[PDB]
Parts: sequence; C-alpha cells; structure tokens
Amino acid sequence: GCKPKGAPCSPLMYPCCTGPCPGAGWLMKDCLCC
Repeated sequence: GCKPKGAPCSPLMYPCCTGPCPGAGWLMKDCLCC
C-alpha cells in the first residue's frame, strides 16, 4: 500500500494517499494516490 489520508485531493473511486507512489491506483493500507 501507499501513504495514508491527510492530503488535499479528490478521491477518484480509490482512497486519498498523501504522497504519490510509483504505481497509480494500487492501494493496500490506508488511502490511494488519487
């Protein structure tokens, strides 16, 4: 998974990560990199 919630952004079907990861839409932990 990627970083957890707490960042400004609108979730697009997937949760809100607080730091874009290498991937794009793969989350397994808290919030997804919108």
